[PDB]
Amino acid sequence: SGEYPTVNEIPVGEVRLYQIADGVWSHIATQSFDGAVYPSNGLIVRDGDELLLIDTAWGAKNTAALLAEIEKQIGLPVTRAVSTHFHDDRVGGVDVLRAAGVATYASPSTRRLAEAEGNEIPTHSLEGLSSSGDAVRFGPVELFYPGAAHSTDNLVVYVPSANVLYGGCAVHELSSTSAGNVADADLAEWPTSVERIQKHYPEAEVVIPGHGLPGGLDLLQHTANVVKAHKN
Ligand SMILES: C[C@@H](c1cccc2c(-c3ccc(CS(C)(=O)=O)c(F)c3)c(C(=O)O)[nH]c12)N1C(=O)CN(CCCN)C1=O
Ligand SMILES: [Zn+2]
Ligand SMILES: [Zn+2]
Repeated sequence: SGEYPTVNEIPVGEVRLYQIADGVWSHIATQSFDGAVYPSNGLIVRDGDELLLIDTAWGAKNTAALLAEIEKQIGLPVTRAVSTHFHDDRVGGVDVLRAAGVATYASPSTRRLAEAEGNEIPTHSLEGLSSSGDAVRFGPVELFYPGAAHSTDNLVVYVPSANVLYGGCAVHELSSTSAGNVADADLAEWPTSVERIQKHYPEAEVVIPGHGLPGGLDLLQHTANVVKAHKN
């Protein structure tokens, strides 16, 4: 009924949308992994009379549900999708998208890592993102590669019309107590990568983590803080 929806409020398989700003929504879904249930976020950005999708809903059935929810709540076609790193909460559902007419994109790094992991693989490569600090435009967003953090390939997304920073899994929510799933992380580089985000997007008004509640710019410093203590 208006609050950001939380892990225990979303059955696995259902998707909710949350209006962030004019023409910007997050999508929230839940999934099981190793016997525990987790929420995860993605983004939807209006692109004229079409939509740009950032990240899948963590699985094929969740991603089908996402498309249905978009049709119900927004009613514009999803034409392109970007996955912000190679893990299943970002690419699981790409095959659903591709069969629903969506053109799927990721960096070449993400595509290689996805392929090697046995995850679904976006069709199109995003060049121009291979060095930290790189940025490219993609419809109504800027894509930015901050350096290695939660993964070596993680991208962040900025919506300049709304000053919305989608951090993906490089950014954690304020309630977080550790750095989440660090299996593929670079804990030592992560603070430097977060500092690059802070320097590049100082006017961000909303910051959306890969998992959990949006907030403001404090999510960046909080992330640095939890990562440094996890490394230690
Ligand atoms: C799909 C993804 C994954 C699986 C399960 C959980 C997560 C998490 C995760 C965990 C805890 C918290 C709470 S907290 C910040 O307070 O700790 C959180 F907010 C996110 C995050 C996240 O942190 O992004 N991701 C998760 N995932 C990986 O990330 C690595 N991996 C193994 C495969 C190796 N290639 C895998 O399955
Ligand atoms: Zn991940
Ligand atoms: Zn994640």
